[PDB]
Amino acid sequence: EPLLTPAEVATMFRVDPKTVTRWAKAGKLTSIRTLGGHRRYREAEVRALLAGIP
Amino acid sequence: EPLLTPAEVATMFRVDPKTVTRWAKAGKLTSIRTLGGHRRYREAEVRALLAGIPQ
Amino acid sequence: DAEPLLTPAEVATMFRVDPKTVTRWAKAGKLTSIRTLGGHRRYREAEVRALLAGIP
Amino acid sequence: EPLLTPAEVATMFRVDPKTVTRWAKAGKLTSIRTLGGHRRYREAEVRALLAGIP
Amino acid sequence: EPLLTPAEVATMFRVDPKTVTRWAKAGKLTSIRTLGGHRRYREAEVRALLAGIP
Amino acid sequence: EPLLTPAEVATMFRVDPKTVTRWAKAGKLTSIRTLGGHRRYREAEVRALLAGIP
Amino acid sequence: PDAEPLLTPAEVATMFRVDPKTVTRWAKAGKLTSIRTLGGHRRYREAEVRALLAGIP
Amino acid sequence: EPLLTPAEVATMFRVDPKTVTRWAKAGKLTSIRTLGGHRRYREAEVRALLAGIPQ
Amino acid sequence: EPLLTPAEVATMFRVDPKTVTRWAKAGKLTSIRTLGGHRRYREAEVRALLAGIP
Amino acid sequence: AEPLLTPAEVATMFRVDPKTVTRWAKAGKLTSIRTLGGHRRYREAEVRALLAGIP
Amino acid sequence: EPLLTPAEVATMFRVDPKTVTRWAKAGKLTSIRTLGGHRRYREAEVRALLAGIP
DNA sequence: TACCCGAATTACCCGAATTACCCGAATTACCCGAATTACCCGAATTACCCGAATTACCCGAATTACCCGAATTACCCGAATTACCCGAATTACCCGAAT
DNA sequence: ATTCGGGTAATTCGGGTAATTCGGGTAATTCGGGTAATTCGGGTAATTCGGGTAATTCGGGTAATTCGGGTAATTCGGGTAATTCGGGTAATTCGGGTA
Repeated sequence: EPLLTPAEVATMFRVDPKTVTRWAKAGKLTSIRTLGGHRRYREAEVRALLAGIP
Repeated sequence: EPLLTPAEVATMFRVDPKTVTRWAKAGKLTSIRTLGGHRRYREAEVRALLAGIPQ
Repeated sequence: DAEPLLTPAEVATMFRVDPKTVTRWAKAGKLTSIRTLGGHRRYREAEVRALLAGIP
Repeated sequence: EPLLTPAEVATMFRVDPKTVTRWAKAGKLTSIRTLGGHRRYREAEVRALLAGIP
Repeated sequence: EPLLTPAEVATMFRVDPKTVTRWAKAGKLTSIRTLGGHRRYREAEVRALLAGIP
Repeated sequence: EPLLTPAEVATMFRVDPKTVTRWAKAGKLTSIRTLGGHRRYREAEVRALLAGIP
Repeated sequence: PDAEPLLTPAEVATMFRVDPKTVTRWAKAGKLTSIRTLGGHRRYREAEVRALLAGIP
Repeated sequence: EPLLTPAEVATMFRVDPKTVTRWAKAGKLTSIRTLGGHRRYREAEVRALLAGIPQ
Repeated sequence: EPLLTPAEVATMFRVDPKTVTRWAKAGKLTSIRTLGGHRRYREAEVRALLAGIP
Repeated sequence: AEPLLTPAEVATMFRVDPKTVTRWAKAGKLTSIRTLGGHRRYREAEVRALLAGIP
Repeated sequence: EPLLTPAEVATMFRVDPKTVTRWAKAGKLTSIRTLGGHRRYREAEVRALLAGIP
């Protein structure tokens, strides 16, 4: 799978990482976790979101 | 693509954000919703409009 | 990279002139205009403040 | 056993190989040194941590 | 003594057979010669080196 | 005169019974044929060549 | 003396690194000379044997 | 009548004398006991059986 | 009385001249002494034993 | 007229070489009777006796 | 004198008549021929000889 | 220039939801020289695909080997007896004629 | 029938070495029976031999990945402010005309 860092995600949405987080822990964004406990998101679904395909 | 928040698109027209909405609500300005509903506009599309190129 | 604009009434007030007389100055092109998506104009601030000092 | 290079382990998590290494040095991952020094990882173990199965 | 082909050793270390042969020339590993020149390596020691025993 | 069947001889070199039959037919190994034709090789001959003593 | 030195299948077998049963078939194939003991066992001319190991039909 | 000792037969057939004795006892061979009891054998007979001539 | 020498009796049974003597002293054979010491043996008696009739 | 035996005859009785029977007589184990020529002759009774072992 | 025929001389000496006739002819035995030629030998000369007194 | 009139577009008030920016702790991204590993490339040594042939191997049955203490038999030996060895002289045995 | 008489071949003198033999003693052999390995019949499964093509590994080189370690940038966390959402009513602007 191809992952995005929160920084990258936040950018495509013109939003703040702390939001993508609240977005993810609010269950709107499937998240993976780094062994260090940092999040990572599935590009495919991020894109699918921007293009507005629920 | 580089986006602008309504607060920004508004300041580029000396116009209230709430009007920037109407524009997008009538399809005069492509919009991109964040997961929360808040809109967000394509910097490209705005610059081209300040120049006056119908889209 | 952003042009500061003025609302017509904002420009009018700056000349003790009426808004509908700014439109004239616009449709006669002594003043640069930028249209909103609705149709209403807005004017380049650096431009008017220049006319005040009298600098064509 | 099938193995992974620190290049690959990092690519899967979207992380720097200089960090996958810090992971092993902290014990969060099984390392297997080559005769030269380079590390190497167990594919199973890694793909287990993506799904988050500690 | 049981033996492995350089390819085999490579697969085990997730490393190029070329590299296994570099290891050989550098004494990091015992080689054994076929009457055609091909190196064969003692399973005993490679298996121990994975483990981490010089 | 103790000997080794090609099977055995090749299991010591990590090689195919074909390649042994090459070495003999090429002249790097003393061969001894049976009434049937199957080759068979001087026992020591081999182990010697295992250390590097032609 | 007037006596052919003989070998037992086991012994011949050892020399060729081969199973008795195989030598015992080299016999019934006329590739070798068989001498039957009064009981049935084959014995082989040590002379004939040693020869073939050098490649001399 | 040129005779052979049991060992002599044995040495000819590549066999242990106990077997040559076992033969004369199984009747497959003419035995000639000495005054003491030890078996002796007729050379001709032995020579034949080597060739392959039953008798 | 046709007579046999010990060397004669011996070659007949495939035995040693000495043994034939031991046979004589054991009374298994009628010996007849020369005027010197040597013994002779009655052929009738000897031929009869090789057959199998005491 | 004693019944007489020639050396060849005595010899043949003992399975011996005549040349030896002479040594018997030349030594005294036997009675010799010389012919005019020189040859010896032997007393049959005497010989016939020594066969049974009668000194 | 008392006389013996050549046979009677022969038989006594265990010898063939011709020998007697040769003993006589030689001059070792006194003979006296009949009218017809056949010889006769002195019985008392003969016996003196079997004993052996020249 | 104003100020005149429909039609339109734009600027506020709001309550509820969303998202920005604040502290510090913790994880992570590239920094660098130095070493290790991946590929790029021809002559050569290996690894399997193939059918005919040889060898290895599985089976109950019979034959062959080697266990033992007792008995008989083969040599090691020194001294006497006996076998053949040489020429020359003695004996037997082969033919007619007579006794 | 024997002898005379007369010419061989076989025997027996004479004397001297090899060869047997006698007499007694010790290691090798055969004797009388029992138990485990080897061969004995034929048949199936596995190895090898003859030759042919592709993948590997032998020879040496430059670029990339990784290593050891050390600051900045980011991302963990919560916790108010400020934007934005969605709906509603007046203010401004748009398009022209006359004093």
